[PDB]
Amino acid sequence: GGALVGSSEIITRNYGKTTIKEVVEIFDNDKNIQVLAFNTHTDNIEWAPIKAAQLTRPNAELVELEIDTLHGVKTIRCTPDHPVYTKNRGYVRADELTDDDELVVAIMEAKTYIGKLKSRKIVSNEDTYDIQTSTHNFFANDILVHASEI
Ligand code: NA
Ligand code: NA
Ligand code: NA
Ligand code: NA
Ligand code: NA
Ligand code: NA
Repeated sequence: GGALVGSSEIITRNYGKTTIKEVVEIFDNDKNIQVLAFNTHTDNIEWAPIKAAQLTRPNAELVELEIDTLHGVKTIRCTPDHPVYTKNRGYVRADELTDDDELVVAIMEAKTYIGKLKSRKIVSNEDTYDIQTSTHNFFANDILVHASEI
């Protein structure tokens, strides 16, 4: 389903912060990569093994989200259908988030804090990437997003 531009930052356990484009290249040979993610049951950050990583959607349509966070404005470019986790109503398509939704932001490898939508706009198409993880989610540019497998 949803996918991310290649410059979106992933927090890996063994390669440090890494763009998702570079993760896809590394995962072609190294199948042991874990990424910072989130257990929605216990509400705890967890490391999640990657099970797949690819350029899924070439020249895909995109929005750019600006998210107000504890540390200032974070931006993410993702397909309009990419789901973003909210604490108030579960996963929400990027193009359906509102300023009432409560996003989950990793402010360090072991703490989270609420994020709030600042703005959303269409941007020009790009090749997009995604990964599959054991938690069906991961942090992208410190924002908790969904990782589909179908
Ligand atoms: Na995806
Ligand atoms: Na890296
Ligand atoms: Na290998
Ligand atoms: Na909730
Ligand atoms: Na919902
Ligand atoms: Na707008």
